[PDB]
Order: sequence, then structure tokens, then C-alpha cells
Amino acid sequence: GMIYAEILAMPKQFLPLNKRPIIIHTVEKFLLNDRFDKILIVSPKEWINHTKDILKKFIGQDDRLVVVEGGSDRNESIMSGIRYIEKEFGIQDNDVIITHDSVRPFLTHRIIDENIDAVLQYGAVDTVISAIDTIIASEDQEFISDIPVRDNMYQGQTPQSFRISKLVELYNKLSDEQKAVLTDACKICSLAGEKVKLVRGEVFNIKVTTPYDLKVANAIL
Amino acid sequence: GMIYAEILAPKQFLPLNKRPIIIHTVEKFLLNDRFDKILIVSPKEWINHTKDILKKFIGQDDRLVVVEGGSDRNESIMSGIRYIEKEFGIQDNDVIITHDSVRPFLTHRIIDENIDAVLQYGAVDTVISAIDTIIASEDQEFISDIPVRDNMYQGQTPQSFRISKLVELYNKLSDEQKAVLTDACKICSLAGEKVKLVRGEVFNIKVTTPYDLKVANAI
Repeated sequence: GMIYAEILAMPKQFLPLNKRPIIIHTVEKFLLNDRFDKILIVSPKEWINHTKDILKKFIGQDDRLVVVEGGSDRNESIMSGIRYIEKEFGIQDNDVIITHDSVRPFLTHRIIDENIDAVLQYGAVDTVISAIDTIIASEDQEFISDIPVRDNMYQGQTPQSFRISKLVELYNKLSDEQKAVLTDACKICSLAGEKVKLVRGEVFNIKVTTPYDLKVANAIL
Repeated sequence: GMIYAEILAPKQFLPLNKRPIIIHTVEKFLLNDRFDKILIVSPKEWINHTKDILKKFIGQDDRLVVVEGGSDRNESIMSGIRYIEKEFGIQDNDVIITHDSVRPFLTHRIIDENIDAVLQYGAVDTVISAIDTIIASEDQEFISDIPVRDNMYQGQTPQSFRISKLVELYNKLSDEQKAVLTDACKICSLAGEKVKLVRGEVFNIKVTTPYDLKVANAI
């Protein structure tokens, strides 16, 4: 089967990290891996041409890269990339897609490699790290309601990787209700009884959302 | 009533911008005039090293005292309380603001809101909203469940308590409960006492690993 990368993306993906947009650092990590048959960057319509520009400026010409229009939410954007793949290449039952936040530039060769190998075997993969902090619940945002049990608790990161045909089948079954939220594709799989394989992420595999995150980002780099 | 700080503390000693992390943390508390005493709770092996570091970077301060800790961290909290009990006596309104020595980035607001909250409510936890998706797994191999995270928070420190009540609640616990209990606020939670929330900060991190120390210089 084929192996696709789907990088989900002023919008934070474009902010500078050591003089180059965060998204460029992220895309570079995928380009280093020879296993990808195509690497998609999925973007809102309003930002597609700027994304294409930034790629030619910092990366240059590479046949594997394509910028594709996203959708209404994150899972729709994953599906929009899958739609492009269907139209350009067709989808075969063994094809896999490695989806990943554009603003997580620090994922490693190991994380990418483990994701592909896990998804080829299991069909659904989440990249996670052990929760460092005690998790606390509060119903009123003012007092502790109850403090749950850390019986192995993890923080989700990304990449999240799937057998394409399987994700399509499960996503189509979502009533229009579920997917007005359900921002997490691994949740889609696990809610449906699929076994989602864990791959260990890294503490430095941070999502760069806020100005403080960017401060952390430059340090990590 | 009295207001005490208890800084629970080897990673504390590692250099942050050329000063041990513990010095950064202690300085945040020295800046607040409301503390009657500021305790640094340390394993017996490291009491001398701690006093030396304090003497070098802070110098003499009547409010600072290094106290021998205990078996685990909750026992270390209790050990600091026992010191207060012997040296000063305890009145029912006295409060203690407990805090990780490896968390140097807490702020004036965090400290002051902790004190004000404990004076009113008796028990306080410093927390931030859970941003990342939280996942459980029974086998550490596959996802078991992905809970909704409206309403979930990551616990930080300080955690502050009325001293006499914490002691009373701690000793109502079973050996079994004490064995696995890691969160001091649970001592109160389990007895059906309310624990007030104070908002922490994303940068109020623990600095424990070699990697962590670099996030720290950034901050």
C-alpha cells in the first residue's frame, strides 16, 4: 500500500522559529523520511497561496509536497486530504495516512517511523506521553469535585495515524451530531471499538499555539 | 493566625542561570512579607548542603529554617508541621502554604491567592486547565478511553491548608490510603472537605529532568 503524510495547518503555523515559519520546520521532518509517497499540507482556503509561497521560498521544488484545502473542523480537514488522495491516486484498502499538527515541529525520526510501522500493523495509532501532572476534576471551576485515578494516564500528542479506508468507514457512520464536536480522530476509532495502538511521543513534541509556547519553542530548538 | 511556607525539597540544587533552582523558589517566598516562617524541608543527607546554599545566596534571614523531611512527601509535609508544633505551637487558624522546591516560576499572584483562599476555605489547590487531550490505557499498549475534558485540570503547587485540620484529616486515613496517596489535597478531598481552586500558570513547571532545565532558562 501507499503511505501518506497529512500535515494539518497570523495563523500560528506561520510564526517565525529561528527566522523560518514553524510549518517549514515541521514539513522538513517529513521530507527526511523516504517512505512517504505524498506529503499533504491541509490548509484553510484563505491561506493556501501563502502556504505554497512559503514552501517554495524555504524548501523549493519537491514533487511529494502538495497543499490542499481543508474543511469546517479538524476531522473534516483530515477527510479533505483523503478526498484529494482519492481523486489523484485512488484509495486502496491498505493505504495509511500519518496525520500531524503543523505547529508540532519537534517530532522525531523515531516517532514518525514508529507511527508508520504501528499503523501498518494495527490500523490506528495515537502518539502520547505519560501524564506528568496529577489530573483534577472540577464541575464548578471553583472547587475540586473529585480527583480521578491515574491508572495509566497520558497526554495526547500527534502524529495520529490511520488505515485510510478504515477511518473513512468509521467517519461516515458518525451521525451529523457527533463531528459537530469529536475533534479527535483517535477518539472516533476508540469510540467505535477499534484498538488504537500507542506510540511514545516526546516531552519536547510541543504544540506551538501561544507567544509563551514560541518562547519554549526557540529554547527547545 | 500565623502563615507559614513549606518548600518541599538532587534536582533542587541544579543551576538555573547560575543559581540553584531552590534559591529562585525561596526568593519568591521571601518577597512576600506575609510569611511568619519559611521552612525548607530536606532529607537529612542534604540539610547541610541546603543551609550552605541558603547562606551563600540569601544570607541571614530569621524567617528561613531548614527542617528534616520524612519518608515520603506527605510525611515531609507532616515533618515540617511537627517542627512548627515544637518551635511555635499551633493555633487552629494557622495555615501552611506547601510548594515544590523545583517550581521556581510561581508568581506573586499565585502565592497571595493561595494565602487568601486558605484563610477562607482551609484547603487550596493550584491548577491549570487541561489543554492536551487526556487518554487512559489499562495495558499501556492501546487506548482504553478518551474522556471529555470539559472540567479537567492539571495539578500544580502550592497546595495550602489550615494546619490543625490537615493533621486531623491525615490521621483519619488508613495505612492503605496513605500508602498510595500522593496528592496532599486528596487528604481533604477524601474527607469530603471542599478544596478551593487557585489558577496556576502554564510556566509554573517542575524542573526535574536534564531536559527540563532548558525549558527553564527560556521561561
